[PDB]
Amino acid sequence: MSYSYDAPSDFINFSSKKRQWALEDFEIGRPLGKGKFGNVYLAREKQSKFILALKVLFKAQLEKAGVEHQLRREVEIQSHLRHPNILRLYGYFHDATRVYLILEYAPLGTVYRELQKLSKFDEQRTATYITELANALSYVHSKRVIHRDIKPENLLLGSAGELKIADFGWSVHAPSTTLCGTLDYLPPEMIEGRMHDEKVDLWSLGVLVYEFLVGKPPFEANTYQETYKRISRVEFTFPDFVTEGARDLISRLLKHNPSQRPMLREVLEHPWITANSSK
Amino acid sequence: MSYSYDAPSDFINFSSKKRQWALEDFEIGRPLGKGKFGNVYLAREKQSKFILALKVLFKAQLEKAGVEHQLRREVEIQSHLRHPNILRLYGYFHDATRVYLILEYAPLGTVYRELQKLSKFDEQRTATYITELANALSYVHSKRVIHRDIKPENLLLGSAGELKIADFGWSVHAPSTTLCGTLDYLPPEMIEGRMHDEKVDLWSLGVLVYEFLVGKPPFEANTYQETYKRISRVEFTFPDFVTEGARDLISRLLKHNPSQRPMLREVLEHPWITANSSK
Ligand SMILES: Nc1ncnc2c1ncn2[C@@H]1O[C@H](COP(=O)(O)OP(=O)(O)NP(=O)(O)O)[C@@H](O)[C@H]1O
Ligand SMILES: Nc1ncnc2c1ncn2[C@@H]1O[C@H](COP(=O)(O)OP(=O)(O)NP(=O)(O)O)[C@@H](O)[C@H]1O
Ligand SMILES: OC[C@H]1O[C@H](O[C@H]2O[C@H](CO)[C@@H](O)[C@H](O)[C@H]2O)[C@H](O)[C@@H](O)[C@@H]1O
Ligand SMILES: OC[C@H]1O[C@H](O[C@H]2O[C@H](CO)[C@@H](O)[C@H](O)[C@H]2O)[C@H](O)[C@@H](O)[C@@H]1O
Repeated sequence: MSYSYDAPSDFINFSSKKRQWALEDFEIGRPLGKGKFGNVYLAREKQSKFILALKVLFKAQLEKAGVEHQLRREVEIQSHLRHPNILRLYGYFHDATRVYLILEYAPLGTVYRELQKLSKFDEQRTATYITELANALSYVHSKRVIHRDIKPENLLLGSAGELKIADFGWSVHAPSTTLCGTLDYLPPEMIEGRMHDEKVDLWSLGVLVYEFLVGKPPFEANTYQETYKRISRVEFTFPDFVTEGARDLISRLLKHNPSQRPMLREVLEHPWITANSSK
Repeated sequence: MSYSYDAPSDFINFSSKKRQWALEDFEIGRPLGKGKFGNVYLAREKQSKFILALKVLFKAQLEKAGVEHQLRREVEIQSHLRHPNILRLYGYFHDATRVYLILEYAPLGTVYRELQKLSKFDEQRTATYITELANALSYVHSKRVIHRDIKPENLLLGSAGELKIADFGWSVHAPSTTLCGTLDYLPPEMIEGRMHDEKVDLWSLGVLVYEFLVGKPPFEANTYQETYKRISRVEFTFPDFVTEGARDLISRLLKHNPSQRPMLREVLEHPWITANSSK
């Protein structure tokens, strides 16, 4: 009847090798870009002469904004993703005042910029991009990666013109009051959709196919209320130059019923995709 | 067999009383606040000596940002809502360079500011706020108003300390590239939830009850990924000072299954609400 066990009852405080990277390992070249917290430069590892991109963030600016924990999580997540169509994060290091991300270098810029210059893409460039993105999305889902919308701004281009999913916009919607609002008031049914199964990403893929081929998203409007209504009622139309095969794929991806959207493997098998994709 | 009907076949171009407001109708007092596009002043209508708030926007800044159509829609929607717990928009007028909104004046500031000063609210202030918000939400749903999250920042306080839902943050997420990202890639199942039925707003109401009584939202975390997980798995706990009646209401509003959340009329009937609400 004794309750003095041979087991712990003490209070527990739950709040508790090789050559490392160094800044002197890299030659520095021209700046490749700049965000709110990051400064990206062309760089080269000295021993191997290997070209990469070095992103420099300042610890003072990260802590003053309260986004250091978010940056840490992004570095931990991205550095474990290895896929030819996901921008590789080789590693990181830090000194007194700065954090350094050692990144794969994407020489041909973003798809957003390329879409601005060409206005719209032809069926072969589009179908090849979709094959690469479908492959990347399959890898992302198998790793259960929590991610945001894949838009042209989030897509870099490799040396051979292949897609590279980038982690841009990580600081936006990150808990710091945040300017864009957080998720604190959103119910599960509005946030679980992505990650749970493929159907949300398949819809977003359909929007991206349309934007690639047309140059603008299918549901754009002048107000947030009208865009809301067009999406929910699936009110969109095709220009004349969109072919029947493209229409078939986009219309099946943009089904209101998520169960009616074709799986990622069905997208890679679509006759319009296989006919026009070089991948 | 003739197909020349007595009916129109011509191409149609679908792209086509009393005393009005004037700036001289108002005496101007001290500024009440300032946003990105708006400048709010204490004002008084001259004939009646009636105190109100006059919000001044500049047409050049609206058009340069491409949010004029969104402002127009907000003015059209808000000016048709008449509820004691929704900030009244009496009307509007414009001159050469400025747009003017004639608004109900809320003397006691925002609930966000009041929550900062008190750290947390007692059960009587909280239960009364919830009664007012439930009533406002019922009116909003009956009018099928497309709205965003009701947060303390979106809530003003009237002269008697009653809640006033304000239309703050309208320019954010409005199609202009927008800094916070638009809805163009979101599927219906992620956007229909609010407006369709009450269940999304009931969840958000539960979060608000918790934040009122505790001072912080129940699912806050240092990363967006962890907040995601806590919401979807409904991982939150109560401090010691939250009473059983409050726990019962919050836990029923924060059900993962939307059909298990009590209706707005059930919230107004909850024994904890009726015992502590003065409304
Ligand atoms: N690996 C890369 N190769 C080529 N260009 C890059 C690379 N990484 C970034 N850039 C460019 O540099 C810009 C800024 O990158 P980045 O700093 O990562 O943006 P961000 O993460 O969205 N915001 P922030 O982290 O605050 O700087 C990008 O928009 C690209 O134009
Ligand atoms: N009717 C009002 N009575 C009292 N204070 C008000 C009123 N309207 C606005 N304010 C205050 O003025 C601030 C700015 O209001 P407002 O300009 O409407 O913000 P906003 O709509 O979210 N952004 P913007 O429209 O670009 O200015 C608010 O945050 C309040 O503190
Ligand atoms: O023909 C237009 C396409 O040109 C590029 O792709 C070609 O060049 C690459 C580099 O040699 C090859 O890997 C690829 O197989 C070629 O098709 C571009 O990347 C594509 O977007 C264009 O559709
Ligand atoms: O007792 C605390 C409450 O004080 C305010 O409400 C009181 O004052 C109002 C103005 O006379 C009355 O309308 C109201 O009935 C009173 O309860 C305040 O508005 C509440 O938030 C406080 O809980």
